[PDB]
Amino acid sequence: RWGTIVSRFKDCAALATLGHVVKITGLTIEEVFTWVLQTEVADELVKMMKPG
RNA sequence: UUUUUUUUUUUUUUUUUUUUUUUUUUUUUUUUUUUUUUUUUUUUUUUUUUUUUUUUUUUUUUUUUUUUUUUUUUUUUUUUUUUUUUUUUUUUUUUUUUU
Repeated sequence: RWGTIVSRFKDCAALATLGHVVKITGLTIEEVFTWVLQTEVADELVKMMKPG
């Protein structure tokens, strides 16, 4: 698995960004989504939260 | 084009640890890096006290003149051929951006 780890979650850095900002603040995920105050960021989050 | 911790094998997280220990203390004594004795200006022969003086003197003044380290005369941008006056310009362009 040395060398092959860079294949996992390739070109998917925004999910890791969301996880890091959830863990580094101590807030729940709903509060992290609540504290967003821009329409562009909210639209990207909505497009990133496709259910299936 | 695609990407976007010059992050990541999994584990881990004191550049901690045999055990025992803790004045880079200690033989016992001792405790002026004091002392023969007796002395105590790194004073003194007696004289003496301007590292003063022959006398005379006293601008490290002076021949007499003189007194811009001025001057042929003419002059007075260390200006000028005329023309000119971004040490601008082919056209097109205008992140020393980009699969």
